[PDB]
Amino acid sequence: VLSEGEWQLVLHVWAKVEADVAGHGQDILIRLFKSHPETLEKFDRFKHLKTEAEMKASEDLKKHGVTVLTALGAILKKKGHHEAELKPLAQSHATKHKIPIKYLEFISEAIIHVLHSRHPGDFGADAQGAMNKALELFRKDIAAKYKELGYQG
Ligand code: HEM
Repeated sequence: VLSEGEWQLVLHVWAKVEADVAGHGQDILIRLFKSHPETLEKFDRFKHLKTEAEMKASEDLKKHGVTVLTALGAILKKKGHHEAELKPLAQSHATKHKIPIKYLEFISEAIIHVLHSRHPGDFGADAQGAMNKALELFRKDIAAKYKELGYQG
């Protein structure tokens, strides 16, 4: 469990992320797709994108980046009390989208990388540690739901 001090570090940088959700969403999805190409295959709507330039020019990709970050922000602001927000997500990602937990680990790495490049002053080692812990909590909770449903993997 994250301490009150750790949540403060997480939410402080997230407030900055909310200043430009669309730009952040783009950077994160593009990093995910370039670093782990297999993740792009899960998206019928993005499968046609072959270069970073094409990804950067896609308004649909930008719009969906807002979708991911808005859902994640709703979860982070619950400070661990995210049962109602996480349930629907785990259900859809395990049974409909078929996203293995490993991919959630990949997107967490992308999020951390982007926050570091855009918010150095508010994302030192202490904040990086807190953010990693918050993302691991998210993954641990999703993992349990996956196991219940028979998708642990
Ligand atoms: C922090 C991580 C994530 C969050 C908060 C998140 C959130 C969402 C949300 C809110 C939707 C909308 C409704 C729904 O279908 O449940 C969605 C759809 C989807 N997500 Fe994610 N997601 C995450 C990670 C991922 C990852 C890592 C992948 C794939 C590697 C993925 C693949 C999908 C797909 C395939 C859809 C549907 C796309 C479509 O409608 O065409 N998600 N996600």
